[PDB]
Amino acid sequence: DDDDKMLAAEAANRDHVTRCVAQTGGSPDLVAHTAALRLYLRVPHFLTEWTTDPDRRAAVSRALALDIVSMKLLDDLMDDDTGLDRVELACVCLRLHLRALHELESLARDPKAVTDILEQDAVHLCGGQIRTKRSRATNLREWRAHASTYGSTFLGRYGALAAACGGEGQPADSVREFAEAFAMTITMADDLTDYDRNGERDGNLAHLMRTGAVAGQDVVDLLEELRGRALAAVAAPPGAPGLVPVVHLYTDDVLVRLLPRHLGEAGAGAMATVKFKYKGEEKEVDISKIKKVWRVGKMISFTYDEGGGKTGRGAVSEKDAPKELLQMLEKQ
Amino acid sequence: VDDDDKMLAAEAANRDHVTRCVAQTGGSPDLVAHTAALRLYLRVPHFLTEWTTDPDRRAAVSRALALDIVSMKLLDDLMDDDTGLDRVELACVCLRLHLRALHELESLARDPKAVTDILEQDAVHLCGGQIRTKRSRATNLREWRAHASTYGSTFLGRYGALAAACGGEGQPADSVREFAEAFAMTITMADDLTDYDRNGERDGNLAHLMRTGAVAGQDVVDLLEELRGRALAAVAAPPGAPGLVPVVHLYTDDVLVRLLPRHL
Repeated sequence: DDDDKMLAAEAANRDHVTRCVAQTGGSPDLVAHTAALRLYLRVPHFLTEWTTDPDRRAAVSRALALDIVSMKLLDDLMDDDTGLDRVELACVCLRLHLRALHELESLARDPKAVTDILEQDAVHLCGGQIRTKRSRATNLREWRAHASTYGSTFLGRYGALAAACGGEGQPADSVREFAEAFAMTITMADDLTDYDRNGERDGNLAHLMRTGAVAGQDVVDLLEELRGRALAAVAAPPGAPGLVPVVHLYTDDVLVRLLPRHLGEAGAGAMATVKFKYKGEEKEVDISKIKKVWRVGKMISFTYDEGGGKTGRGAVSEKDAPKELLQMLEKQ
Repeated sequence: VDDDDKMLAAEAANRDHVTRCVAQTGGSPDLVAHTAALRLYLRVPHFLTEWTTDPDRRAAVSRALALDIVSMKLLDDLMDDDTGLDRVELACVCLRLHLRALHELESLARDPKAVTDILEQDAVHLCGGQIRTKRSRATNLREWRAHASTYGSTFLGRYGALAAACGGEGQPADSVREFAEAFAMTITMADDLTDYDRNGERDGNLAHLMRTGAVAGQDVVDLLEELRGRALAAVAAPPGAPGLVPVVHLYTDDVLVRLLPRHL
């Protein structure tokens, strides 16, 4: 029923943002633009998951949504590619942000916590975005460094804010650790969706992958590093167990749906192989060379291609049977 | 060391505080320069802080205000998009100054919350105002003054209020604000009558309306006289900021003597 809480928070956040944008004078486009920011509107629910009081939780949640959207509008404004009225964007951006400050400050654990947090790393954030758009990334290392400011740092501030405004029992460092790890997962997903949906090439991860400058298996490890970082943060006491399915959901979506659109025939890059002894020999074969395979007890018997018509043959214990060879069993 | 010496040094200090900040966060040399050419916006916080007696607090409140006024001015440039400067730098430096200003103003305020109370209070009037201004352009003195009362008067009045809240001990908060709102309309008109030739501005532009007959010189003269009085009055509520009397006269007379003939 958390899926229901999650959808209801999203709708509350959404409504609170479109009213706000409407009353400030933003056109109906701009209003439809911000209600469309579904993940941005939903993330505040993830960040406030440690918040025991429901009333405080909804108030902090929508205040975060106001600021996150506002920042997204400022980014639209720097790119001049939405078509939207430059003016309405600048004004609606400012108006939402001021409401956010006012709302977050009314719930804070300290009168200076909000501004301290926004200031602490403002330079790393802003000069970071400038360097990101200036010098496009050309390898995983560069890419990850850029994404650590406009992705992780950007969301980590909100993380820190939800802890600052969410009353008692908020493990500050953890909420913030979750936000930074999760934001990078979400940032990769965005990058690999937008190669196509949007038209992005410079410094974009999908391109760097289609180009060779980045190896698939390295993207998989980053994603796995990010998933573990998020899982551990959510595990710190008192814990936000509810976030576990959320972390797996987004991580698995990148792995299973997005990556293949850019690697193709083999995500890993470690073409599976079967090792065995045949006719006194040592042998190893590529799962791609394997024709027929069947099971005899705990043995896996099979046929493969040695070159030309030449039909290869072998049998191994399933205990040494690569997971890939076993998939052809059930699939046969 | 007269009031002029105090003003010039306040201005130089606010400008340097602004450029260090723009530079440390990534601003390019063109952006840093742009930022320093904002003469009056860098000066104006000196006027707003005249009621503050402690000179250390006054210089601190003065530059914290400069950071935000410059910041808003950068967002303004980012919406018009006609300065030929990098939109990414404008948008990033814009946010950085604003965030630093909040942080500096809040650490100076009696009650930190008053900073966001003030900025939220009439955010809708200011922001919806700036949109309508550009949406529906002015055609007679009445409409022009209504628009200007938002991007000019409401815009500076918020800073008057912030300065009273950060200025501390005994400040007639309503009068500081009254002063800023009136003084703001006077300089907005000045700008409008200067920006016509320097920026190629027609629709809703007060100087354009003057040249086409939609607005009469005497009416403009009337408004300026009304604003001078409102400002002079505001600076005389107790305690008082007599220092601003010559300032109010300096900018009002400049509009009457140098700018109007350029149009009538």
